Amino acid sequence: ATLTAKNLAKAYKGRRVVEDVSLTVNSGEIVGLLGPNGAGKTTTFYMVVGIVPRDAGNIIIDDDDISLLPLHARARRGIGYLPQEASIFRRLSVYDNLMAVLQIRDDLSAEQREDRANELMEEFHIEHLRDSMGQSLSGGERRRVEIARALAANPKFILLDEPFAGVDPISVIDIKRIIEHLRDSGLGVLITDHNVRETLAVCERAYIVSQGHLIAHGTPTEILQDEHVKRVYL
Ligand SMILES: Nc1ncnc2c1ncn2[C@@H]1O[C@H](COP(=O)(O)OP(=O)(O)O)[C@@H](O)[C@H]1O
Ligand SMILES: [Mg+2]
Repeated sequence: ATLTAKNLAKAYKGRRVVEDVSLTVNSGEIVGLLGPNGAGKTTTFYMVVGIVPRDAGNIIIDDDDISLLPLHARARRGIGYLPQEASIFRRLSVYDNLMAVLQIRDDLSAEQREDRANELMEEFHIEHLRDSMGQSLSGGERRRVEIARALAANPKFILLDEPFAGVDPISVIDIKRIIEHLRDSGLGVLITDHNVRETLAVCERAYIVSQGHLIAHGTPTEILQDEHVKRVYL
């Protein structure tokens, strides 16, 4: 499957924070959208997911333009999303967090939803935290639960908005491996970060954004040697 954004634009009070942004992510690859804080990464994700109105542009899955589809319909079509900010239910256990999201799985019986929660806990290395309250978890643990929550909806594409934010250096290793596993499983992964080198290493290719504009695309080695990229990190 293919998810494409074309000519996305968004302004706040006239300030153009995303301008003429186009990108593609296909099943089975990890694609980066990388650039400094404020570059427009989250805003771009918002327009793809359906969280904020776009000022311009199109969202396309395969042959179908889904620009007019509400958030819930785009999700059904395969768009999954991990917010940058905390999204876990802090008062609820890991298990209850997962079961809450799994209630949207009308294709599964109640027992099958329970089965899926157990599978997800094992896959994300959080099954030992089944009954732990979200509030009690470390940043890294919470992030694993949040990614599991995103996956519970069975998406084709997963937009990870800074999955390493608030995660200790140690926990980052496992999350990277989980993300690599997602790609291996056939998910299309679009991942944001301000730490270019760290996240680039796990990308097959990446777009670099600066002040609302795409300035470069390529493999990690191409990006690290691109003068247009160097030019904004002087
Ligand atoms: N609701 C809003 N009103 C005004 N400005 C906003 C709003 N949301 C985001 N912005 C601005 O848009 C710019 C891009 O934000 P964002 O897309 O979150 O950047 P990034 O995720 O790349 O750090 C930021 O400078 C931010 O101040
Ligand atoms: Mg952001």
